[PDB]
Amino acid sequence: LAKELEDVNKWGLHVFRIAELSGNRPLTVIMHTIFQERDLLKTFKIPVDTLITYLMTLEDHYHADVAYHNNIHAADVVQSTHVLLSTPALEAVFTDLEILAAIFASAIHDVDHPGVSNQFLINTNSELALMYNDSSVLENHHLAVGFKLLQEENCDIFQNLTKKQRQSLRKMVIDIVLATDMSKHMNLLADLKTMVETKKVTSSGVLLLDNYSDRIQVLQNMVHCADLSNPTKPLQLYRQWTDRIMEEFFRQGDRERERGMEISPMCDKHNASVEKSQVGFIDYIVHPLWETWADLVHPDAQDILDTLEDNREWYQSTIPQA
Amino acid sequence: RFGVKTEQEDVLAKELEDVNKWGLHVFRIAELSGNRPLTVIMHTIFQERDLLKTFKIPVDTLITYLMTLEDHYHADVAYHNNIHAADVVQSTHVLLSTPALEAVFTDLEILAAIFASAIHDVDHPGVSNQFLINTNSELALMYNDSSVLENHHLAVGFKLLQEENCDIFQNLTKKQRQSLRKMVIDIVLATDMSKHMNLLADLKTMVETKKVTSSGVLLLDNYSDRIQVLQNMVHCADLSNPTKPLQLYRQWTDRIMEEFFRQGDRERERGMEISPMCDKHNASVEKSQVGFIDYIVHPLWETWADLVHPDAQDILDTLEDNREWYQSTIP
Ligand SMILES: COc1ccc(-c2ccn(CCC(=O)N3CCOCC3)n2)cc1OC1CCCC1
Ligand SMILES: COc1ccc(-c2ccn(CCC(=O)N3CCOCC3)n2)cc1OC1CCCC1
Ligand SMILES: [Mg+2]
Ligand SMILES: [Mg+2]
Ligand SMILES: [Mg+2]
Ligand SMILES: [Mg+2]
Ligand SMILES: [Mg+2]
Ligand SMILES: [Zn+2]
Ligand SMILES: [Zn+2]
Repeated sequence: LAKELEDVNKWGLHVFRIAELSGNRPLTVIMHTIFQERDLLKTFKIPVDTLITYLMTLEDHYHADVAYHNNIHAADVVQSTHVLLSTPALEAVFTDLEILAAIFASAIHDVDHPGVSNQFLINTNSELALMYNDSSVLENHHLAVGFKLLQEENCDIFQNLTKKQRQSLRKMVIDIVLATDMSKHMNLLADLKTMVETKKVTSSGVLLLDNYSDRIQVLQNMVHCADLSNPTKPLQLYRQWTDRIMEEFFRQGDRERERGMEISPMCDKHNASVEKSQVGFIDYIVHPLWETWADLVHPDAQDILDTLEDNREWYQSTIPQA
Repeated sequence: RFGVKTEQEDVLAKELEDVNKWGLHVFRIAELSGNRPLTVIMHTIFQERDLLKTFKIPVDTLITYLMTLEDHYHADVAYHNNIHAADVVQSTHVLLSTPALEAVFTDLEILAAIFASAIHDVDHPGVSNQFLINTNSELALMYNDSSVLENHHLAVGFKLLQEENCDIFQNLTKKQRQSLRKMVIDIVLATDMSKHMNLLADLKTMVETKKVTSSGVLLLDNYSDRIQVLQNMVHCADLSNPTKPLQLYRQWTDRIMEEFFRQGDRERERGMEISPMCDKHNASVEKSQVGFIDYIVHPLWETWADLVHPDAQDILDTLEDNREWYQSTIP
């Protein structure tokens, strides 16, 4: 396990092995490792036992019976964000508090996920959709639950931050997790594209982000990229993620069919095209986003983009075409 | 007769004759109805607009829902109570009938605006969003510091539909329920003052490019146009106190100050900074009302008056007279 954690600063860490080796505690192990690596416990005077207590409770609140949106996905997004934070184009740009916010946001961003979509929750008149007025239903809930867990016994990892730091961190984390709602994707992308075209860099080629709006925008898209990073990973990892999302989707589709509902796109196990669906996912969502991130940090993300394009060509390879 | 049983009734009927008028004496209605102004006024309006027949709402279902809704406005909150809800409902009802908007809205849009008005402050605790945020309340935790109370009012207002014999929308189609739900959410979220400046700016833009028939009736083109007018309409109703007959306005001022001072007392007790205009020891009630009109209420109503010109001219005139009252009573 210690050997596998040597790759914690590398894209494509084998998170599934981490999960197996840690007794299904990938989120706790990876968060702890990253907090030590970034010296965050010292910087913010976080008691190690408080950190571990919070992380284990947090991890407990990801559902074991949800195939994709579980603690392994959370650990993956945390670790991917951790790698992106260290991209050369962003060297010394973000404060320790901003870094803490991005990583914490990643860790909680899907907590207590039920394995069905916002639209399903809206369409089925769920209590969650009633609570949140059909608006970013799950993302609001992830935030509420993630913060609420800080209240459990010896779980307040932010106990030694100043009031101002707490308030700032809370705002940033909320802004980041709400940006993981796919209903915001096109607007986020449109604005990121415009940021890229007017971007400013130092002599060494480091990005200049002069206000909160530009800074939080980059953190939002960073964690969104991490959330949408599966197709950019080594193929053996990507195939496992594809298996899991389809299992989750098909279970939702089964519930829709039981309820006499129209079956959502890609949720029908009898009429599904896995390869077609991943190529569409890459072409219409993942590549447009990642090519824009790559533009922002050029050339830092070229290897990531190369893998994505290779994986796209792979998934397309068994689909007959004119 | 009037859906609550009162003593008297004939006197209540005389007051309800003004349900179509600005400056209905809603405090009188509240007293005459045994503190059921929201139930009585909503009942009257639904009957007047024939909404029970249109949407096949059983009258007993309507009264049951209204009574339940009214019960969830706090009796010990001086301003944000069932009288305020009744007032905003009745004010929206008048604004909907303004000549410039004749035949513009569907019955479902009318139902949405009235329903939104009725629930728009339900279960209000008598403290602000910012107070709830500053004190780390469960509500602010639930709603991530964003439109905290307004999200709550919606959730409660909708949830009460699920109580026994309370679903006034049971005979709407699936599509109608979905449309009404979206409109009601859009309207109540627009009552968040954090959205006021943007909302007014966009209303100004709409006024600059407004289209009218030769009889000065507004032409709205799409959902965006219609919901924008409905959002500003209910926001105007929410902010209509200073445009009312002075005796009504004077009572609303007394009540909001009572509520604000109570929040300031909670702040002082916890050693927090006391919020603007919430410090009973250092208040200028009259000066604050003039400020309120100059910076919030007049800019809004002047723009609404433009939109429906000349429908709201008298409302505007009353506002200016009332500003002068509070000006004239600054110590
Ligand atoms: C490996 O496969 C995927 C991995 C991740 C996603 C995916 C889509 C959107 N996100 C972002 C988070 C989100 O908001 N979601 C989660 C999915 O459901 C909708 C709300 N993530 C999709 C994947 O593929 C789907 C299965 C058929 C092709 C599409
Ligand atoms: C008659 O007096 C008032 C009547 C209504 C308001 C008022 C302000 C904003 N709204 C819109 C609803 C809202 O969002 N609120 C409610 C008040 O607290 C802020 C969140 N309503 C203010 C009044 O005066 C205050 C006392 C000092 C001057 C201001
Ligand atoms: Mg999510
Ligand atoms: Mg492309
Ligand atoms: Mg190289
Ligand atoms: Mg309100
Ligand atoms: Mg138009
Ligand atoms: Zn996710
Ligand atoms: Zn109100």
